Amino acid sequence: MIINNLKLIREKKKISQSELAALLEVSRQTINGIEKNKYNPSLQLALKIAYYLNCPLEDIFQWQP
Amino acid sequence: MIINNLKLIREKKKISQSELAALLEVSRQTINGIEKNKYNPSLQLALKIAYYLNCPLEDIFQWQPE
Repeated sequence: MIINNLKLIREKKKISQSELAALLEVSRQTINGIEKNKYNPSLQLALKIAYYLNCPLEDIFQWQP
Repeated sequence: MIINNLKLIREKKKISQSELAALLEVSRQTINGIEKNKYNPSLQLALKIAYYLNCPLEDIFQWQPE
């Protein structure tokens, strides 16, 4: 695998990691860990990220065989 | 809460559960459990499903905003 564009997209929108974390009701450390590709979110958290960034999920998380 | 449309999309495309399981390298039980709402797939499995069903992931898995 998964290519991960979360930091680029979040930054393009001038949304800080703290606001996004607050919207999602997760720790800022968890958003940072996802952005740094340390671990994957659940599907529901991924969908909530896409919802709050106003983009298709696949713009953020890309799987390729 | 996620609502999914996997059964209807799969069936419209004339794909059986075993067929989809084979493509995705998961069990039929897994596919069936998603369709029966026993649980949500992982992010990776959801991305694979979207990749091969050739439609945006949110056509298949819809978070109900809350």
